[PDB]
Amino acid sequence: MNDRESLIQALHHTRDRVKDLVCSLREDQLSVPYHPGVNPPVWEMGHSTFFYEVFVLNWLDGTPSYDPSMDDLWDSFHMDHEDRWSKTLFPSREDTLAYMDTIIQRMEDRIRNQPLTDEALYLYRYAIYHQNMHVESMTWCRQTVGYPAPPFAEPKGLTGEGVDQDARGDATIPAGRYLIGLPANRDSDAYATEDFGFDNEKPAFEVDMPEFSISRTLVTNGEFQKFVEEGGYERPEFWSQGGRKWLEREINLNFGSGEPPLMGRQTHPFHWRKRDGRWYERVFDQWLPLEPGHPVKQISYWEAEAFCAWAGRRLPSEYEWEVAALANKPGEERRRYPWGNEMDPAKLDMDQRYMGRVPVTAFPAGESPFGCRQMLGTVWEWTGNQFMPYDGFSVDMYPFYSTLQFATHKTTKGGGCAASSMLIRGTYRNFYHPDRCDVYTGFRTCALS
Ligand SMILES: [Fe+3]
Ligand code: NA
Repeated sequence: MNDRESLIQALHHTRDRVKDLVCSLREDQLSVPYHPGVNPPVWEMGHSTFFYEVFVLNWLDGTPSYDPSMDDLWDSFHMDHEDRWSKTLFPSREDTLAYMDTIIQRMEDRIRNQPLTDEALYLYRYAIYHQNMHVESMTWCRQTVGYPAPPFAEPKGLTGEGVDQDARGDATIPAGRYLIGLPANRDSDAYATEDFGFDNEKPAFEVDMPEFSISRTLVTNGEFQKFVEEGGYERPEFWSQGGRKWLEREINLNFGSGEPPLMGRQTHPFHWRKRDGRWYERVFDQWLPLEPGHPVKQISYWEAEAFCAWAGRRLPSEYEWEVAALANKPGEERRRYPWGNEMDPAKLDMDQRYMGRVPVTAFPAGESPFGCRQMLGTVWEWTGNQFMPYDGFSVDMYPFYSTLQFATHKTTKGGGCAASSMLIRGTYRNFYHPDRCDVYTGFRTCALS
């Protein structure tokens, strides 16, 4: 993203995604069932538009807000979760949509009629990417509450490709010194272009990495089935202290199913169910069959932890992951994507299309330098580190972005089927709480020592 055209086109694609997400719903559906990981769809439209007004329009020009009264109800730090479900505090779908279209145009007008300063470019890209972050959240809200799939989605998956080849195997990464992260904004003149990144990715550093071997494929449903069948969820030997506790919790196992509440402990991935001997998976409003060569998704950090124990494998660190995905070494050329530094949306399962139902050996054009496949895309891969600041951290213009979720969260890397590709990078770092089954998470195993 440098050209105004790319920005403007990205602005438009984003607005459509939000509009398609809210208007494809009926009035009786606009109020979503309460869940700690979902938000009301109209609020996400308003909140994601407010960001433009705050960190682009007012930031650079001093312009006032569309409606100053809502300046505290759109803010995420102030407006608490539970009181977001109000019907008297917030405007209607009709007005909120108009708000968006206005600010979108106001954004387009500035991008066109005001200098392309590196400052503007940076803020332009930040604000857009933020809305895409809420496009993902809105998409998994449907899965959580059990609503129909988004109109722009092909949840059935990649049909025909189904042909898991022999690419399955491990890749021994040679030991040596490798480069992890992005330059700091103050040290680069491409901070808005070729060195763009959030605070969590900066400042860069070098690491002397020991040799290791990571699976070129993700863990598939079939493999996880054996762990379940061998009694994994009932053999506490494989689970850790948090895992054991997670396992001993009572939950409505029928959430987002349309069926009455059924409270109990988890014995299989939350979204799995056995029907007359056949494993099935809830895909929004439809229970489809569980293809075996597809990757296991919507699992917890604990669930993966136990599998790695039962399988005699281990989880990678985020620095192993980045090495194995980009293979950037100090002094040599640098890549942002495993294939290179140019983004083709066709080399990865992203942008809310196949939504994870892809064979784990597919997308060979996105092969990592060490053979690793489907690194960037499909699901967010669990790592074994805790989200912590890189040594040298500097808060961003929006300082709550990463600071609010340190230590309590685990670093996940890669990209989600529900996440827009325009914001992904090998350096990118996401942060999810280990107890979560609602986000599009996955994992691959690394070899033991
Ligand atoms: Fe936000
Ligand atoms: Na991935």
